[PDB]
Amino acid sequence: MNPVAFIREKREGKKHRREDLEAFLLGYLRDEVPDYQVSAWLMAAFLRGLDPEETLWLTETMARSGKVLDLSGLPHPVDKHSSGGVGDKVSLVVGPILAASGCTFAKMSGRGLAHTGGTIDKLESVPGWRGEMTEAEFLERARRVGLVIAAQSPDLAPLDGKLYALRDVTATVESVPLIASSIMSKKLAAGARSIVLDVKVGRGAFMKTLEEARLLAKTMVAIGQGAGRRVRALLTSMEAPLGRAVGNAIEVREAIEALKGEGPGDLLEVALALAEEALRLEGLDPALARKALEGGAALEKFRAFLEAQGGDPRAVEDFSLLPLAEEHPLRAEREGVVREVDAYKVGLAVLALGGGRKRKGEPIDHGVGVYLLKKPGDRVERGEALALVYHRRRGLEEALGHLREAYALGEEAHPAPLVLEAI
Amino acid sequence: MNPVAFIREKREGKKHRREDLEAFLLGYLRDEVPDYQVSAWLMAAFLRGLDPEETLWLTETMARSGKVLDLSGLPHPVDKHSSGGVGDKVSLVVGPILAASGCTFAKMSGRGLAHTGGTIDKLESVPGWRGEMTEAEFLERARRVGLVIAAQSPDLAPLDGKLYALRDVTATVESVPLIASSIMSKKLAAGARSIVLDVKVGRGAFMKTLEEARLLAKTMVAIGQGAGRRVRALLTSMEAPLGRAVGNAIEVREAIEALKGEGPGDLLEVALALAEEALRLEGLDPALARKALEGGAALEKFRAFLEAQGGDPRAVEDFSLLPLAEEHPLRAEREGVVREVDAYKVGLAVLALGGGRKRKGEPIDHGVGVYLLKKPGDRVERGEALALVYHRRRGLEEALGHLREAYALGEEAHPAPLVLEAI
Ligand SMILES: [Cl-]
Ligand SMILES: [Cl-]
Repeated sequence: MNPVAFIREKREGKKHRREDLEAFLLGYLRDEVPDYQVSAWLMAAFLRGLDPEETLWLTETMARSGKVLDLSGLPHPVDKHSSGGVGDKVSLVVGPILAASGCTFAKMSGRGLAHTGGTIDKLESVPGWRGEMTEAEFLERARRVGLVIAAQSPDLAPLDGKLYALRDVTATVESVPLIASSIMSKKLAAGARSIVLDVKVGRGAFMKTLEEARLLAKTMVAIGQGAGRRVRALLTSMEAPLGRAVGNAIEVREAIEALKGEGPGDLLEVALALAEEALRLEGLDPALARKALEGGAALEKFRAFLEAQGGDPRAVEDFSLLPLAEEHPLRAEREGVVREVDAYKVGLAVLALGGGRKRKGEPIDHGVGVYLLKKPGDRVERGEALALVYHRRRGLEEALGHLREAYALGEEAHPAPLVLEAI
Repeated sequence: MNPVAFIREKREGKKHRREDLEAFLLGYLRDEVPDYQVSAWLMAAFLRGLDPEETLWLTETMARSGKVLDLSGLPHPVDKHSSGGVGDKVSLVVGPILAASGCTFAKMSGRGLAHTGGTIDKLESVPGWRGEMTEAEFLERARRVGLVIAAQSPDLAPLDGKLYALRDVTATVESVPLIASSIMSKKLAAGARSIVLDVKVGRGAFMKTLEEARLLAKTMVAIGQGAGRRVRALLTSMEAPLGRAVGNAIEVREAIEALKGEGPGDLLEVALALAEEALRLEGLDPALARKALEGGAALEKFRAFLEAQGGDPRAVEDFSLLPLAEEHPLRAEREGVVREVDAYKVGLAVLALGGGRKRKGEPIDHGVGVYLLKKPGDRVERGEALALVYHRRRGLEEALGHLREAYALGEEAHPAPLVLEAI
């Protein structure tokens, strides 16, 4: 089928033939089809929609466009992915918990950009740690350690990376079928059997309304099922970042404290909820999660994982190896109760401090960040420290501006449930 | 606003602010906005729509993107535009009639492609006649002769040409607002005060194609009203080509005969209908049209116009200057009454003979063509000549095939009026 004919077919709201859909998209992959014809098709797909079958075919075509992992020889291979949000540290706790529960948590993580963080960036805060490894080393550590986090995530479903870049500059990102297929294409390529998705719910950017989140969750589950995978989505709120640390080295510190049984309650609650869903998908006793965490087995897995990838295992016991910058107190200029801490704005603050990157490929300062002392529900008096800002005397004024804007105080606080529902 | 936000705005079905629409498009004309962003917007506009003001602003933006002809000092500047159909010779008669009725008929015409013909191609059959001329020559001839037909140049409404080329490869052509704004942008740039539209229905089921033609006419009239121009549309039928000649030299011969008062009745009726509408729009007496024709003033005007643009005016009296190729009669292999002569198939016949071009820019043969002896309503006896074919021993077999298919005979016929309605 001719490209113009393919675009027209969708423009008229017709359903594509999988044969034509694959030909069109792969033509784009090989640069045989111009970006302007693909963007026209994306807009038509966005507006006229893609049905469950079309959505599945799109997912599979993208999943097979690059590197594909086969974890069939490994025990209970699971994965976790976040939909929305600004890239939190929950995986640094969920991974260890699942690996210590008899599962194989071998995945590829990405890097942050602007206001969003990335697990790979956080882990590079650990001296010696490396996300680069060969296919053989990845499978070897998956088998021996049970927990592996590799970089080069983009090598998975390159067609998705290409299509996403186009969607991002043509206003065709926010479409449920396109979001669902994008996320699932990378999960199908990564090879895990059971996948748990954390979908952030709320009113604002990087958040989906309840209606949208439920539709997205239902769609990703259907795609997974259609491909023989087991999928479960957990919808959670985001009235503030999970935990108190936002940044890189500071977040690794917090994840370690959590694994030691000294972490923030909200982070622990969500991490266990996600781990428990993964276990249920694999037919494992969900009770194993809390057991692995409170017993220290999870911390043990995290330590072995760091060591296996070059990281200095000493960092687990001595935070001197995960240094932070200069500390500056952010003081409240009002009386009241914290009702919200805009995660987006906290991310903008971290970015201003140099803890984020403005351009892909640029390095970042792993020692800067924010530590939230007051979270929703907390009462704060004027002059009291809301947060601690770790800076390198760079963009501190802008950072403080964003952090102040992030905080929303009032007379009363009715913090919403952290975990809304599972789908 | 940024390009992505502009696209998103239309994607959401919102109405653009004039300044933003101008900025986005002018940015595209200057290659500051990528084609893939413009095609994404084109698809959004196609599916979500453009309201009357947006359609007007789009038209105005494209109209002033290049040169804008000033005819304000010339008496009653008018023009006729043909939408749909296969590019007939009505202008060869309407122009001379109006120029001889006190109006100025100064316009830009185009060339044919495939099964369609073009006025510039037809007139070039007159030895010496050319449509290329400077703006100064255009205005001088418009003032002195009153009738001037120039070859279209990228100088006028260049944004339209750029947008059309993109729409043609992104399945975004078939949208009334986009088609109407395209046609009207060129008319606004050309400067006529009153514009008569000859609208023929597209290909397909009559109820749908008529619906579209009616919407297109209404839309172009609305743009005209909003732009301060007088517009009137006449929707014409096409049960057969207008007149008997189809080609180039052969069509000029017929136009001349029509101007001498010996042409086919149908051609004359439609030409006078269009000329009369233009006269009415200009507040002039419609009766002047028939007077210019029957008195011979239109013929003298056509002759002066041919001479003014380099042609040998003697062509009007000596057709040896408009030579035809080898004649071959197409005889009926059946009897009955002609019900239709598919103009598209007749066009394919002329194309096969070399009277049309397969690709933009290729030369054509001015001497080949078809002369229809039987029209809708005419009785045909077996062996009787349906039409005469002028060929240069190339594509004759194929041409005769298209022509036989073009002819639809039956037991009876009831030809519809030549002009279906006015808008
Ligand atoms: Cl978007
Ligand atoms: Cl189209």
